[PDB]
Amino acid sequence: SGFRKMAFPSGKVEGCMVQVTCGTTTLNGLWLDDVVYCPRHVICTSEDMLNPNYEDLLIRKSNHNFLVQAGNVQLRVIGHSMQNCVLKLKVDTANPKTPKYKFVRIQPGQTFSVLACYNGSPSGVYQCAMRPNFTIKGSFLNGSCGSVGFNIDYDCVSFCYMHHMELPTGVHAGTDLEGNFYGPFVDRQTAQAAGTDTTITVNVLAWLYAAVINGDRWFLNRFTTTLNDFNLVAMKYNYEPLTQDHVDILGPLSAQTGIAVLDMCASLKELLQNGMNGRTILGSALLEDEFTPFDVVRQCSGVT
Amino acid sequence: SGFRKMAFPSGKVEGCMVQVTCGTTTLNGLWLDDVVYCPRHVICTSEDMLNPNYEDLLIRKSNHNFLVQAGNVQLRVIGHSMQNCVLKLKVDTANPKTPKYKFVRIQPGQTFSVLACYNGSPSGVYQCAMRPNFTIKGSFLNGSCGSVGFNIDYDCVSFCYMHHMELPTGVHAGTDLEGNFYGPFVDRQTAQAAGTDTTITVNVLAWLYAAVINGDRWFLNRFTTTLNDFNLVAMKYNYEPLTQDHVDILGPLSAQTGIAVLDMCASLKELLQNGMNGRTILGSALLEDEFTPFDVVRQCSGVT
Ligand SMILES: COc1ccc(Br)cc1[C@@H](N)C(=O)Nc1cnccc1C
Ligand SMILES: COc1ccc(Br)cc1[C@@H](N)C(=O)Nc1cnccc1C
Repeated sequence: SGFRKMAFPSGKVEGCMVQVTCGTTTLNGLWLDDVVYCPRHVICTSEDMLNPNYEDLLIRKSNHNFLVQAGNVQLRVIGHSMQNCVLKLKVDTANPKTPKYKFVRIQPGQTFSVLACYNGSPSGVYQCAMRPNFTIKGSFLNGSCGSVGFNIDYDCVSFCYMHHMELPTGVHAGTDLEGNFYGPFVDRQTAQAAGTDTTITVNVLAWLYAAVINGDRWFLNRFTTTLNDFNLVAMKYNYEPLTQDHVDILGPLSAQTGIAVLDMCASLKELLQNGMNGRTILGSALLEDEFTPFDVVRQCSGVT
Repeated sequence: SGFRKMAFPSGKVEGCMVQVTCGTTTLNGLWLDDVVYCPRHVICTSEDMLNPNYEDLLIRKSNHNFLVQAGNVQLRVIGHSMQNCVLKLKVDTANPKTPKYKFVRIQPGQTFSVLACYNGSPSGVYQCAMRPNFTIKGSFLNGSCGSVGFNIDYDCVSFCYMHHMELPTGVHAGTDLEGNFYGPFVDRQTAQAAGTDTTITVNVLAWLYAAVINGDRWFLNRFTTTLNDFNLVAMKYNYEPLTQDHVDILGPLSAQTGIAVLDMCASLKELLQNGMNGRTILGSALLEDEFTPFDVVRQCSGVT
């Protein structure tokens, strides 16, 4: 009973968080095995951020300039390199708390948990989605850079995001753990505006299935539709076009509830056209799009 | 930038979760020092739950009947006792992962994080509030009993909740860590309906302050009100009456934003009377009440 925006337990990730300082800049790092990963802008001054030449700024830095502290103990830096927009600091000690891990580059629409940190210390955990415009709507303040996003498959942590910056619009941009930005963003204090933030249709449908499972059924109607007809409506409302791949991914939820995917689409179509009329669905007055079909099945089945 | 429903990092609590089995019933336990705490209904069969005599059911149980497993290792039970609606299983090994902890009985309106578990394994973490009717709107399935709610003050974990049951209404009831239920609920499969779920006014105001801090200011108006006038409106909308204590707790947010508490009340009064007119506040289309004034300051200041 009940449906919440649930994050993965963060313990495995808390054991990897460190503080990295270079000059007067302090941010978070991720310590996995004998490498600490962090945003390369740790080498910048606030003056440098307008147009930094990272290769040139990095020439003036040695191993002893990167101060890495895991809790209250100092790690010895024996190597450093830049990979895309991240620095990799080789330390002389493997993190004894290193979980089983992978680095993944997620697709827009996929969700993940963020462990927001400041000065190497965890402050909170929340659930996110990579928006279709490759931004994330996070909760980050100055000093949160280097905080990571991840998913957990039983004992394996798949790191998918590292926080780098906030756009002047209040949304967030960052990289995968290879240092490649999601979207067109660059690690520079320049005019960067995000594209259209479209709604993740397959996630809204998954959340409608979660609502039916939990007893919120008022929006179910007597109608059906086709993918092409639904997509005419999805386009008008800045919703992602629904494909056969999305329908197939919703198959298990359709089977569990007995509500055909296209009938759920017709319910969604009427909700777009008429709104909620002051009603709520799973305690929300808007259509939620940050639960994937996998998230709904996981939460509705009790996977640990 | 940004404002999210953020939970505390769960690592310190994950290290305390164990599985407790008695007969054919398995649920979660909390292992702190050499004691495992769990709901007393672990001694019941599904037949017993209609009207259980816990003292009588417990007479037929010995230490060796409580199977406690921490991950994959078995804990040896050397004593058991019932305190209100919880069992305390004395084990021969202190949990090496026991954090600094306290047991607190929270007030309605206060928020906390829940680490939902099944079979002693964490599945997710989310943020809750103790409703004014003493229920929590959680996300729990069969096997989640014994999952706990907590707050963290730097290194100290204050456990405030242990999950015991779901009401036929889909909301949740449980106890503090002394085994006393929040509200009038009893651990019996009987007709238990929750009282009026009123809105936590002081939390809605705190969240309006969080919105102004983050740039969502459309709802600010040219009006002010008085506590008595505001409370006439709060009563009509099933909002908690606002007291001078609530105004005082909002003092730091009022000071940070320069918006007097009673002016924010007048903004809230117009939002109640007119609705949002299809607009959103911090990505919500309803007035959020599960952030306390302490939560807003913590999130808006970056406390770790
Ligand atoms: C002004 O700081 C930057 C400018 C450009 C870049 Br690349 C990076 C920063 C960085 N020092 C920072 O702290 N970023 C950030 C991210 N999320 C939330 C808040 C803030 C401010
Ligand atoms: C039917 O189970 C009970 C009846 C009464 C009581 Br006291 C306790 C239970 C318990 N066996 C249970 O699993 N509870 C529960 C809690 N949250 C979500 C889901 C469920 C079912």
